[PDB]
Amino acid sequence: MKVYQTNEIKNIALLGSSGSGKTTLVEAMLFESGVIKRRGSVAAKNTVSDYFPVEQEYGYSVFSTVLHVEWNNKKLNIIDCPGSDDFVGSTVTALNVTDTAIILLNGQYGVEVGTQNHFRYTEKLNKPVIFLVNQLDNEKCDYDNILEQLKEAYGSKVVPIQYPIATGPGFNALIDVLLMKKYSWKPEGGAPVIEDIPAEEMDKAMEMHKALVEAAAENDEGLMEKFFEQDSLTEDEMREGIRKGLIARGMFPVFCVCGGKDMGVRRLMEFLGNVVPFVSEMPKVENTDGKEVAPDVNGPESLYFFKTSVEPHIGEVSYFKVMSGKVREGDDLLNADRGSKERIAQIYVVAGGNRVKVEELQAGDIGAAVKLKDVKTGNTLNGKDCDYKFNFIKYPNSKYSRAIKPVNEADVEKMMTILNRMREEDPTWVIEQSKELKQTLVHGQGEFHLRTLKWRLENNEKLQVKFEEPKIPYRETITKAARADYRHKKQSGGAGQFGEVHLIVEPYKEGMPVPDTYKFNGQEFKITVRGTEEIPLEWGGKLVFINSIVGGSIDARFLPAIMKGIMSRLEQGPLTGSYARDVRVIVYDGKMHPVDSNEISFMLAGRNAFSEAFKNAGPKILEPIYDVEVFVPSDRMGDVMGDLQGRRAMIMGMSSEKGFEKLVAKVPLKEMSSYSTALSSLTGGRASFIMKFASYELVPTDVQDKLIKDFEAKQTEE
Ligand SMILES: Nc1nc2c(ncn2[C@@H]2O[C@H](COP(=O)(O)OP(=O)(O)OP(=O)(O)O)[C@@H](O)[C@H]2O)c(=O)[nH]1
Ligand SMILES: [Mg+2]
Repeated sequence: MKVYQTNEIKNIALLGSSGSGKTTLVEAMLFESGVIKRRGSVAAKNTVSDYFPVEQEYGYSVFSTVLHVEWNNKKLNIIDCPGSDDFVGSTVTALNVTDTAIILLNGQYGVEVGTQNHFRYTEKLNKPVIFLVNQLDNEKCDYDNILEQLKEAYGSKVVPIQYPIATGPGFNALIDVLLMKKYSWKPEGGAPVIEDIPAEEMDKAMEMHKALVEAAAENDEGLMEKFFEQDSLTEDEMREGIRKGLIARGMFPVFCVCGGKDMGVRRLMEFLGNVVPFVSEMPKVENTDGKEVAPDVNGPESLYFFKTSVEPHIGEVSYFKVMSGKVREGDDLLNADRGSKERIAQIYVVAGGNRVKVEELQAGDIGAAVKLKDVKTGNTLNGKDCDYKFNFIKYPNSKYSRAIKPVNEADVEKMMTILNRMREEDPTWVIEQSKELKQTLVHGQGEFHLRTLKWRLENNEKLQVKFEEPKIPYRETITKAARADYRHKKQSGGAGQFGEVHLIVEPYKEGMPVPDTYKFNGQEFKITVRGTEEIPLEWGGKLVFINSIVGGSIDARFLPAIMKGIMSRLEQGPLTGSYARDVRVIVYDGKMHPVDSNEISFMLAGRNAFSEAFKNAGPKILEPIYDVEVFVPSDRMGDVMGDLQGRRAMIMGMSSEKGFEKLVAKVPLKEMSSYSTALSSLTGGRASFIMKFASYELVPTDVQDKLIKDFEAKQTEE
């Protein structure tokens, strides 16, 4: 439909805890915009915002939705996040793409922990925040109570903008303070009455109006003659002052609304359209190369694609935000990655579900295209002159993982296909195929996240899968040096296959001086360094073959045979464990036969000698250790330290700040297969953690003995 200038386009992302009456409020905006006819109810599951089958099946939103609402010369790009704790990826994508964040407060519950999580996310992403109160129709609500709760929760920089009078089911009016008005509605709701406030609330109205204008002046001093001295500049420049304060997060406004009764949603529309940071008036995004990318109509034609909703019967719709320039139907756009020079077609502006075709899209706006071929999530499409490969969006580390497998080992290709399709659906569904582990790894954000994926596989497509606990990457090694001796000769086949290998194994460190004397078994030996070569391992670790050939006792021409034997024994551990690392090998004695010396003899000799050397040496198992950064309030510091102590953890350091204390610990992955669920249960979901690999380390005797016993228990079947 009608094209809008970038100066009249705003991007808004709603944020709030579950059970906050937000998605409904979205239907309130859709109904009052006139784009839809009736105002549906989430109970009836007829809401336009909820169309994914799981989204109405669960009774709450699962994916973030994008939609447009039109008003007087202003159109708002409303993005409704799922609002749950385990759908962080949609929220962070919305924050990265949007311009401003909105927080909705439930009057019944007041400030909730999900509100804290969303506030932390937007603080990390540095976006403006406006507070809002929902559910004023519930008796279990007190505007003063939530006001003081938020006063004592965050800084004094915040300030309310409206003063509701009635409460609970009897709510039929409220007072606007920014514009100095009182609003009332019919019991049906929808038509505000701009009748002025009575003199009863005149005193408090003036008090909080003076407080608000003083706060706005402190946000930015406009130097106008009466601005901070006498009174505010009515309301016209108050919007600009509020926006400027929101630029630096110097003030967070507070609003109230009733979703069911539609109390003053028009007031919200007017306020949001009036005051909000502009698309250009915000800290501009950089590119991968670090060159500034200022959104402008006169700029080149580049597009970035983030959302790839694949809801059935509506097509593989792919949204996108216009980074710079414009876009027209029929244009040919280059693809930054796996470039194919995609030729575009009829574009559509979608209000969620139903979409409306549009002719031209300006920079800094969200559009949607269909029937694409080589466009995936995170891929960006650009013109010929504008080489951009935008990768400015970062997602939180996968806090949970599980191994997937269908009920029948006959649809592996279907697993790959649909799992990839879901990957694009939300990049958080990190899919990985560990070739060494022979398992397909799925990384999510929690138990409920994987439950959601399981439902989408089972019901949306009628596909059967199971979840199994992922395998653990174990690496073996040695600690005690030992002497390995072997002699080989086989006349049963062809040549004599003569072989004689004598070698010593030793754990390798970064700077050992490799001493030349080793008194083992009442026998000392002398080692002479002639050729030093280090061969690294692709699975990590290093191997060294400092030779000790006695003045040419064994020809170096056969050394690759010993090396091939060594790695052929090495790639399989003598016990359970994929490989071994940090092993220093010294070979001293050997014999050479003019006709019976051959490479296969040294193959077998090295293999068996190294196997029996590991048998003689002390085998040890190394468990991967992942650093954990728990961000938890002090009320559960004892519980978390006790749980970690029960999780064979090593305390590193406790950080102190505000009310949440950061924790550092070295923790084995073996007991972290379900750590996120336990942490969420203990802290009520009030804490998060970050995982990252550090260094393999040793394990106690009991766990390795159990692992070995299970290894032969499994092997006994074959
Ligand atoms: N009593 C009452 N309840 C409301 C009102 N508005 C919303 N709700 C409640 O809000 C619930 C739906 O929550 P949503 O609006 O979808 O917000 P959410 O918690 O983030 O859920 P999703 O966005 O769908 O994930 C409904 O079951 C209603 O009970 C209202 O005006 N009055
Ligand atoms: Mg909602």
